[PDB]
Amino acid sequence: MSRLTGKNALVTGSSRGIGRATAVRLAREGALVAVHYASNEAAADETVAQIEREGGRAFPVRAELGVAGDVHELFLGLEQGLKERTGETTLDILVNNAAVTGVDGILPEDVTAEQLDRYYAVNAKAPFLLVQRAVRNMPDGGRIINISSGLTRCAVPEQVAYSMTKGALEQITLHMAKHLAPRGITVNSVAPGIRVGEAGDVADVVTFIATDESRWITGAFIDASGGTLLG
Amino acid sequence: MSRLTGKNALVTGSSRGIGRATAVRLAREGALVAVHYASNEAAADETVAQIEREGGRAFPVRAELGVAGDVHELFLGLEQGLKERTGETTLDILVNNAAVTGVDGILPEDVTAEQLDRYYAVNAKAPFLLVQRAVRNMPDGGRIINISSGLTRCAVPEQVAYSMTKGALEQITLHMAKHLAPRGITVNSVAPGITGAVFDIPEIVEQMAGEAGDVADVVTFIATDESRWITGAFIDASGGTLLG
Repeated sequence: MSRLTGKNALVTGSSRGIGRATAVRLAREGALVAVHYASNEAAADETVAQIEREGGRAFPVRAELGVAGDVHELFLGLEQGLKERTGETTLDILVNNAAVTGVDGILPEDVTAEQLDRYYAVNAKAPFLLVQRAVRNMPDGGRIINISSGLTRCAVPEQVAYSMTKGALEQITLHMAKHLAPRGITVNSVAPGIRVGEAGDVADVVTFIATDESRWITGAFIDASGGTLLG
Repeated sequence: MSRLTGKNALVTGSSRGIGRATAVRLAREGALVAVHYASNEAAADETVAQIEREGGRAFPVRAELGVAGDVHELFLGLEQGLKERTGETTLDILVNNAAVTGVDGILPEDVTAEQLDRYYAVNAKAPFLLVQRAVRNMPDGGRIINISSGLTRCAVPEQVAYSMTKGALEQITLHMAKHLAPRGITVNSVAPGITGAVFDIPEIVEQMAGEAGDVADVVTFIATDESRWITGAFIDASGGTLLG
């Protein structure tokens, strides 16, 4: 119940869905959580208010992703918030959760170069550059958790553009796990699915991976699909 | 933490190594643990004595695995012990950890029918039949955890006979996950790591008789409620050794 006391976590895209449920659960474990958002401040403030009502600690951090200066702006807000609350800029846990999505999907014949650019800029390139920046603040024993998708393993034509970016995200997991092993920083992919579930079901898996007891899991693909990947 | 208060667990082959470490960690979470052994009673009793010193509850259960009658003998001892302590025969958690291992490499040209039979009898057939019997006692929220091996993903010719049985074990995970999902029972593989000659962690444990506690901490997580959205999965607990 209090496995992350004194750790600092950044959850990208934590104003809603899996990001919100993950911020909530890390904060219940004692983590100070930076609740990153692009522009919905009301939803970010809802996440922070939920955390504070449950007795935890969190603050909102604003940064549009996939645009010039995004990593710099996010880390300026993050470092200022961490320094005010902890006296340090230490980042123990990074969750790459933020993503451009299209729930109604795009037929492959209608995908534009500009859509391919936007999906890539947020869902693959930003996470790579956030990892690169994060490890400058991350001590030995740190955690990087990449939220992927069961779509990397289950063909859905109308989600080809999103799935491409998650294929690229998973390569960050494989290659950076090997790179960061000597520092004892783990890198893992958690794959949600595409019985009624909630965002909390996946967030409980992310929370476990953020703890000390996951130390022997790195470079892994963690199927949190509720068995939807089974066939 | 007390995530497993009032739960009953069986860990096969818990007299040493990953099995002992898993029995210890389930008991620390509040589970009543059946500490199964084939013949090393002294080591099984030391698993149980460690659990009791740490304030938890456990009892030894004897059954040679991979012979006719093995499941029936194990379940007679399990149900008697559970009923004595709790009034019930409910089994919440099964860890299929017991295995015959390639402690020595066997060159593929030297593998015998008898070796193939012994590896399969213990490492694939017994777990299948233990799962079949266990689910008769297992409620909604149950957990079945198959201890596999990174050798199912890393070519080591001298371990081909052992690795075949782990390949079959992983198919129990896939097909039984889908079968038992309507009862809210999850089935998962946890794969310990490997280290001229390449061995897995269970093999290194046997040679010295990838630390057993690090793998057992993963198994313990899978045994808890917070793993409910993971089923049919391969959980890499190789300490990064599957990265190469």
